[PDB]
Amino acid sequence: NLMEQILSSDNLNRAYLQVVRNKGAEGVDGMKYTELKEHLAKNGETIKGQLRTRKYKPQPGVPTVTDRFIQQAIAQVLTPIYEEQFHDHSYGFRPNRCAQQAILTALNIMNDGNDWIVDIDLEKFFDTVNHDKLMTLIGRTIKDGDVISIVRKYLVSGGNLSPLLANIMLNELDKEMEKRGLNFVRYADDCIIMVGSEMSANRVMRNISRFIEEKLGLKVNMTKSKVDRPSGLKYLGFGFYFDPRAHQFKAKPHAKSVAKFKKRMKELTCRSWGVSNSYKVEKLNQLIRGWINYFKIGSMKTLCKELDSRIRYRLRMCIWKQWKTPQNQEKNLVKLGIDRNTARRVAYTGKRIAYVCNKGAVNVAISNKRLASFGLISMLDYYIEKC
RNA sequence: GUUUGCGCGCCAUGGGCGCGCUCUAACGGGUGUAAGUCCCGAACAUGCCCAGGUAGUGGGAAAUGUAUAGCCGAACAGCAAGGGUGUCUACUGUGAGGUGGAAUCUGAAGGAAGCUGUAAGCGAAUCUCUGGUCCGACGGACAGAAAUCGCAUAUAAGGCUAGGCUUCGGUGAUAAGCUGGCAAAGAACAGUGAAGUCUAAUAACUGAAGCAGAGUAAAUGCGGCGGAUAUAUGGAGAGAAAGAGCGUGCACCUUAAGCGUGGAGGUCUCACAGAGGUUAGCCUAGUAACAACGAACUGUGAGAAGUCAGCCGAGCCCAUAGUAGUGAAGAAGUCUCUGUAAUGGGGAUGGAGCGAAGGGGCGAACAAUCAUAAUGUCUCGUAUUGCAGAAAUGACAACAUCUGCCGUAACCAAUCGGGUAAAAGGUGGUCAAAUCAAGCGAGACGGAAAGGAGUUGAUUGAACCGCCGUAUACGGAACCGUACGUACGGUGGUGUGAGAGGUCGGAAUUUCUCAAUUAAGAGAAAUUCUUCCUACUCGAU
Ligand SMILES: [Mg+2]
Ligand SMILES: [Mg+2]
Ligand SMILES: [Mg+2]
Ligand SMILES: [Mg+2]
Ligand SMILES: [Mg+2]
Ligand SMILES: [Mg+2]
Ligand SMILES: [Mg+2]
Ligand SMILES: [Mg+2]
Ligand SMILES: [Mg+2]
Ligand SMILES: [Mg+2]
Ligand SMILES: [Mg+2]
Ligand SMILES: [Mg+2]
Ligand SMILES: [Mg+2]
Ligand SMILES: [N+]
Repeated sequence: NLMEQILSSDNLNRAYLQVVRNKGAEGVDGMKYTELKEHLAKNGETIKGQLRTRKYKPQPGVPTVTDRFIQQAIAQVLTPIYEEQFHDHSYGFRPNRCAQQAILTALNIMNDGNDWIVDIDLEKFFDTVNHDKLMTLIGRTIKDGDVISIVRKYLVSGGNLSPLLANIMLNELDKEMEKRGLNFVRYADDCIIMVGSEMSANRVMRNISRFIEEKLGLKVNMTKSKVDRPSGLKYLGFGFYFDPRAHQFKAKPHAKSVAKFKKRMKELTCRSWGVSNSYKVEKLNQLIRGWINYFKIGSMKTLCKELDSRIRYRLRMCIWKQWKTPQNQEKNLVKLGIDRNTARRVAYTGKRIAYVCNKGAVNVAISNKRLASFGLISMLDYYIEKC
């Protein structure tokens, strides 16, 4: 009787609105989402009748758009009550639960202080999930067989049902962990399992690997699942370092994240690019606001300030490259506020001279007040304003 | 749309080939028939070293200058004919315009074959060895192409820039080159420096190799192989060898800003003749051109400024023009040798031709895009088959599970020797199934319709980045350039920059009309896009 809760007008138009805010790729059908609106406006009774009578035949590298609308409706009807069923320490794919408070909870329980962290990974998770056991757990939760029927025929056949199915299969494991009394966090697929003793770390490793391999039907790789120290194993782009005050085990962005940050930065502000530097300033601003809104809790202030110095040196180097003509280089430099002959010698020197750019009168030619007049915000200020 | 950039002609102050004299190693001597060629000698000044934080004397090792006849002139200065101004001004014309000046800018990398004077540099047949460099196209180095070989090469080789760290911390001089954190190349300065050769002398006083990174790219790097090498490339050895200036000759050969001349096509001005409307009187423009508003259009005649940028483009068309030119020192054409990738070059006949400039058109071709007898399957039966739920009873109290301990160590933290399934230990019986069983299915079996594995039309190809070869020049030998330097022949890449004016064409949309003024339908003025045009204004080469 729950497909009779599915096929209700507010649920359908909310699912439709969510799919058109997704703006997903069309793919094999190649069918555009406003025409998805038109096609559902002409096929609503047909699709709803097929849902009632279970003769729907959905078909997939990119899913079909009407199938995406059906996914969104199924997820919208299935997340409530399940959220009460799901473990409260599982922070994936729900409203009001993200990875940042997952790392915050992890910080709380390493303030409790479990030593060796078991990074449990499950390679090819959708391959290891059995359809029958997942449907069995769904049938144990919801008794009406029509939704079980459509989810089953869909599973034999981004996606908005894969979060719920992953959360179901992981949440049974989370309930078993709470049955053990063990402490652990997981976002979506990656599990950090926290234990204070290396012998107990290997014991919990063996227990969990055997429990995953037989009862759940899933498989855990022996590559990622090493019982290692927190400084050597990362969780969602975050590394953990030791505050040398004994009470905290503090967080930082893992160096691969900052490597990606630096790489995208340097590939965005190449001074051989032909685009105006206001556009590059705005793109830089987009990346920094996203990067703070993700990595707020983990500290890299001693690293991000060196990166700030790199930011302003790179901007001054880019502006010097974009001026590109020695005569107007001299003219713009003397407009900047330096004397004529120093501008002359610097302008004839201006070919190459990366060394004069990183330190010299070139670095004084564009300063912090001038780049604040340009309008780009610093990383440190976006820290001190952020909660 | 980047000062110049077109055709034809003349002229070397350019080069070559013959001739003539004369000069040549500081100054001097030898040597030998013969020295410009081979040998020998002095002084001063500089570099380098004795300073040992210094620096004036005082001395020494290589090297260099004074010091070949002579060359060539800096990214050096001064001059400078010319060229520009969208800057002022005097004159001249009815007018398009012309001319002369003041204020400047330029006077360049391709002919005032610009002038004068410098710094630095150079500076002698040929042979041999060697270092360095450059080249053997372009194309991230494929394809294509006449156009080396093998690897490597972008989340980035390899070259650099500044630090951390492992190990060692008097000999020099010379001097092509290499690098100074990257498009490429050059100058200057700085720091190093290959092959060798020469030298390894004298008494003092007042930092280099290797390992990991962090940076740093408009891409090449490394190793052969062939070749080139007069910025007279760095040197080493043979070599009684040739170099330099000046004059001069040729039926010798060339030059983009010099000199003379030629300008189509298209734009503008003016006076005549025909239309036009203004009220026999006026005007015939303004808008960059196109379109449009418009009376504002057209054949004449008189002029004026004026060209000249490969990009798909053979050839035909217009006009200067079959003219300027060129051609009897000898044209077109024919015949016979010959080269290249292609363009080309001789020779013999032959006895009059041959034959320009810029701008628009049309346009073949080339290129791109677009047109041109199984499986299988839907529907019932038929019993299996995939996972869950309490478990009479049977077997076993042995399996799941959370908690990191030993000592030793002067106090363990292998922080010292064990052990990571080290110990002490909590919690929960653990299961094979009599038994039955929602829901979703998934397969498997028959009966049930059939079916089965070359060519041409059209549209676009705006503009650019180059590269190679012969010829011809310059900055700066190579390299990098000078519009790809330019001409001709070869050859790959990128693909439609802004603003403004149009075309407001086509569609959506604001407003109207139509389909009944009803569709998310169609159309008309115009908003956006799109299509197309425009150097008109900017930007790019
Ligand atoms: Mg070449
Ligand atoms: Mg080359
Ligand atoms: Mg190349
Ligand atoms: Mg490397
Ligand atoms: Mg020499
Ligand atoms: Mg004239
Ligand atoms: Mg073209
Ligand atoms: Mg063309
Ligand atoms: Mg030169
Ligand atoms: Mg070259
Ligand atoms: Mg070149
Ligand atoms: Mg070039
Ligand atoms: Mg160019
Ligand atoms: N030009």
